[PDB]
Amino acid sequence: SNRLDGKVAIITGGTLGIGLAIATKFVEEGAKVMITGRHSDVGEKAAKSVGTPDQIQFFQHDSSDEDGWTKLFDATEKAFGPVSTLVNNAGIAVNKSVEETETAEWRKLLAVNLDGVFFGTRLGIKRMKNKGLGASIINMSSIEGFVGDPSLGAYNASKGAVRIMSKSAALDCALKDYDVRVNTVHPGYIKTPLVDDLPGAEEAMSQRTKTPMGHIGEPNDIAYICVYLASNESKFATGSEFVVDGGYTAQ
Amino acid sequence: SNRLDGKVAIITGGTLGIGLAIATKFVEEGAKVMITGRHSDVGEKAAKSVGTPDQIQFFQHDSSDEDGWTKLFDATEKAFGPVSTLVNNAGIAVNKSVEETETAEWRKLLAVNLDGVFFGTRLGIKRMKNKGLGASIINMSSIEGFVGDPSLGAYNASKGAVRIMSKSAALDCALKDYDVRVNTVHPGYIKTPLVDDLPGAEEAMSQRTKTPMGHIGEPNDIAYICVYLASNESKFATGSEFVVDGGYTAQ
Amino acid sequence: SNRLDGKVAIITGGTLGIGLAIATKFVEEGAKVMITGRHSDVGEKAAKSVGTPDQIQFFQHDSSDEDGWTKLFDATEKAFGPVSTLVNNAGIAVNKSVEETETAEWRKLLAVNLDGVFFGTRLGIKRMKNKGLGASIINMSSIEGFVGDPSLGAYNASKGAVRIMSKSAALDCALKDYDVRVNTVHPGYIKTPLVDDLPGAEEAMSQRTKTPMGHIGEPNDIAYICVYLASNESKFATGSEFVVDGGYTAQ
Amino acid sequence: SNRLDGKVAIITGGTLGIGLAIATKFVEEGAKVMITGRHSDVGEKAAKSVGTPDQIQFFQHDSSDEDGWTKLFDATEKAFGPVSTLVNNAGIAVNKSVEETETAEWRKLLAVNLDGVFFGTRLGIKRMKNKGLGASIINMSSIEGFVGDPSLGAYNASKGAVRIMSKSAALDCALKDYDVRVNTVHPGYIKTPLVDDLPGAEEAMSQRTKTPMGHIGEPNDIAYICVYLASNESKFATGSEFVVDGGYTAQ
Ligand SMILES: [Mg+2]
Ligand SMILES: [Mg+2]
Repeated sequence: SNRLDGKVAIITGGTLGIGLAIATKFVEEGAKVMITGRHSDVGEKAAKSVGTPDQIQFFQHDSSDEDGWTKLFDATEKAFGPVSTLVNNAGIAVNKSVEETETAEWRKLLAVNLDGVFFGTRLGIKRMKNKGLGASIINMSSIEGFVGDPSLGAYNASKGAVRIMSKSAALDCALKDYDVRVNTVHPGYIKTPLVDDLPGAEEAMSQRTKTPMGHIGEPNDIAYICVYLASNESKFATGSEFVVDGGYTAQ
Repeated sequence: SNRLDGKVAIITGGTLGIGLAIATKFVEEGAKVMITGRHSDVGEKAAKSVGTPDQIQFFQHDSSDEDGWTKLFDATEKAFGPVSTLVNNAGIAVNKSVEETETAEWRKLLAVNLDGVFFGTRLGIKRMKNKGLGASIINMSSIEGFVGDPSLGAYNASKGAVRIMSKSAALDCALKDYDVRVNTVHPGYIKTPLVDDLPGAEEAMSQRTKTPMGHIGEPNDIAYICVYLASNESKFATGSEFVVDGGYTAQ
Repeated sequence: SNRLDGKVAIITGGTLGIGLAIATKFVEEGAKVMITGRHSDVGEKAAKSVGTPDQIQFFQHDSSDEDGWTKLFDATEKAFGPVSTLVNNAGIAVNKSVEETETAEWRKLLAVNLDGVFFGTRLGIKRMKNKGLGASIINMSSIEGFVGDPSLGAYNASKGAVRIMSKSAALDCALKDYDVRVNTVHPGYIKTPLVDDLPGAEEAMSQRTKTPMGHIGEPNDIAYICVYLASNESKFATGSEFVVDGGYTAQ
Repeated sequence: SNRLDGKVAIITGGTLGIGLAIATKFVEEGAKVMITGRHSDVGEKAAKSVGTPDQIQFFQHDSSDEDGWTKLFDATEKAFGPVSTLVNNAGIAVNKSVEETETAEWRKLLAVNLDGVFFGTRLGIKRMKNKGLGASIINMSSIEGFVGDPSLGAYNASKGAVRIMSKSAALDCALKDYDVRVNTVHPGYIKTPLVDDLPGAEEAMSQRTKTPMGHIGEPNDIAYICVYLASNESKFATGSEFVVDGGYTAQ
C-alpha cells in the first residue's frame, strides 16, 4: 500500500477492461489518475466507480489524435499537478491475415496502436523529464509483440513496433539522465466483457496449445505488473519486456 | 551455382548498396531480377552493370506507392513470367530520438519502411501462392529490429514492425499450404558509398562496443544470406530472423 | 504490505547481497523465510539482522549438494510448515573466456549454478504441487542469460541453461495444474560489498556502453521483482523472463 | 559448388541423420571431412557412402570424452591438414519433465550435449585461431534452445547453455581477431530413421499446433544452413542463431 505515493498517471483506454483495472489499482496505491476513452457516458461512470475527482477523472480522447494529447496533458496537470506516469493502453484489433488486410484497416489500426503510443511517448518524455518525478512510461504491447498470429497481421506489426520503439526511448532517456523509464507489458489472453461477447473465444484461448495454464487471465493480472513498473520499486528497469501470458510464449 | 534456377525476383531499392549486391548474386545464381529505385538514370545503369535485359531490368518505383506495386508485379511477369521471390529492401532512416521525431518524418519513414513491406508482402502472397514456385518473401529488417538505438526512434518502430508482421505472414502462408515462405534478414553495419559519405561513421560503427569484429560488413554479406533464403535450400525456414551483424546483438 | 501473506520461502545464497535483500523484503511482506549460505557465522548473523526465528532462520547448505536439498526442505517445513516459494539465487562466477576455462572450473561452476537450480526446481515441484499454496519457483539468471560476455564463458552456459530449463518446468507445471509457477529474474550489474571489493568494477559497469543509466543497481532492485513473482499478484505469469538491468540488454 | 574450397571440417555424430547430411553436402562443396560416431561398423560404412578417404574419414569418439577430442583433432590434421571447421552435432535426448529427471540421466545428457560442445569449442578456438583459415564453429542447438518442452527438461537446459555459451565464444574470438566465428543452428523436427522408428512421432510433430508447415523437415534442410555458416559467405556472421523449424518458434 501507498506503492504509488505522489504519482500522477495518465491511462489511455482506462474506462474498460485492462485499463480500468490498472486505473483501479493505481488509485488504491495512492496515484492520482486521468483515464481516457471515446464515450463520456462510459468514462465518467468508470471514474466515479473507482473514486472521487480528487483521486481520478475522465478525459475524452482518441489516442490517434495528436492535438488532443496536448489537451490531455494540460487537463491532467490542471487537475493533479505534473504528470509522472503514462500507460499507453488504448488499442484496436483487425481480425485479418496480412493477405486479407485492407489498406484503410491497416492505416486505422496503426493510427491508434502505433501513432498513439508514439504521440504519448514523445509528449511524455518532454513533459516528465528532468523533474525528479521518478517518471515511467508503460507501453502496452502483447504476446503479439513476440510471436505471429496468422489472423492478426496489422496488430502484429503495431505490437512489434511498440516493443522496439520503446527500447529506443528507454535508451535515450537513460543516456540523457531524463529520470524517465520506458518498458513494455505483454499480456496474453485476458477475460474482459469484450471477450465474453465473442462466443467460443475464451474456450479457444484456454486450449493447452494456446495457454498452457488452460485458462485465460483477468484484468488485475496486468494491473499488478503496471503498479510495479509505475512505482520506484522498478527504478533500475528500463527498455525491458514484461510478459504475463499463462505460458503462451514459453512453448 | 544455379542455386536460384528458374527463380524470378523483385528487389526494392535494388539499384544501390545492399540491394544491388543481392541483385548481382541473384543473377549470378540464375534468377531473373527486376530491381526498383527512384531515379531512372541510376536504375538503368545499375541493371546494365549486372547483366542483359533477359537477366535483369529496372522498374522506377517508390515502395510507399500502393498502386505502383501492381504495375511493378505486372512489369516483372511481362518481362520474366510469374514472380517467385520478393526482397523488400527499400528503406530510409531519420536520425532522431523518439523525443525529437517530427510527425511528418515519422509518417514518411513508416510510409517507405512499413507500408512498403506490407504492400509488397500482401501483393506477393496473392501473386505467388499455390503455383509450386517455391516462393520466398525476404523482408529486410536490421539489428534495429532487435535492439534500440536512442537516435533511430522511428527506424526502430519500422524494423520491429517488419520483424513480427513477417512472422504473421509466414504462419498464414504455412497453415494454408500457399508454398510461400516469409523470413527477415537483420544486417548490422554494412560499408556502402552512402556510409563512405558520412565522415567518421565507419570508425564509429567499427568500435568494439558497437561491432565486436572491429570492422563493418560489405553488401555481399547480405547478398549471400538472401541467396540462401530465396533458394529451395531454405524450404523448411519460415517465420525466422537471420542476423549478419559482426556480433553487434550478441553482446 | 502483507503482499506475501502466509508464504513460506527458501532463498539459496540468502545471507549476502541480492539474496539478503530478497529475504529482507520477503519478511517485510509477511513471508516466513529460510536463507541458505556456506558459513554459519555469516548466516545466523544475517537471519538475526532481518528478524526473529518465527520470521526467518538460517540453514547451512551448498546448492550443489543434492542430499542437502532434502534436509533444507525438511528443516523449512519443520520451522514454518509447507514451503510455497523457492528462490534459486546461490551462484558463483569464473572470470575466463570459453578458450581459457579449465575443466575443473567448468564442472564446479555448473555444479552450483546449474545442478543447484535443477535440484531445487525438481524437489520444489514435488513438495509444492497440488497443495493450493500459490507456489512460485524464481530461478535467478542474469543479463548473461540473454547476451554473451567474452570473459564469462561457463557463467553464460549456466545462465542460458537456467533460462530455458525454467520454461520446461513452467510448461509441465501449467499443463498438469500443479499450482506451481516457474519464472527467471535477470539482474544486470548490482552494487554489493563483493563488487565494492574489486577496484574499478563499479566504474567499468557504469559506462554508458555497458549500463545506459550510467550507474549500477542495488540489491532491493532485485528484491522487489522477486516479491511480485512470489506473490499471487503474478498468478498468470509462468515461463517468463524478468529483466532489471538499467538498459544493458536494450542496446 | 566449391563453396567450401580448402575447408577441413570435423562433424561430431556425422555417421547418421543430420550429421551425415552435413558431411555429405560438405564433401560435395569441396571440404575435407572427419565424421565421428560411437560404432566403427556404422562410421566406416557412412564415410565410404559419401566419398573416398582423400575426401572423408571416420574417427570413433564420444563427444563427452575430453582426452578423445585431442586425438580427434590430431587424426584430422594428419589426414587433411589444419582443421578450419567444427560442427558440434553429437547429442542425446531424455524424455522426462524436470520433475521426473533422474540425476544420472541429467549428468549423462549434459556430458554429451553441453560438455561435448564446450570441449569441442574450447579446443577448436585453440587449434583454428590466427591461421587465416576462415574458421567456423557451428554449435547444433534446436528449437529447444528458444522454447520449453515440458517433457525435455535436461535437453532444454543443454540447448539453452549451447545457445548463450556460443555467443561468449563468438565475442571473445571477434574481439581478439582470432579469425574464428561461432554460430548456433536450431533445427525443428527433422525426419530421420530414428524418428521413423517411433510410431506416431512424425504425425504428432506435423500437427499445425507444433509445425505450422504441417510436415517435418529432412536432414538436407540442416545441411544447407551449415554449408552457409562453414563458408566464407558468412564471414560477417558470429554470435547468431539460425532457425530452420517450419514455423515452430514463430507462433
Ligand atoms: Mg510458441
Ligand atoms: Mg546488446
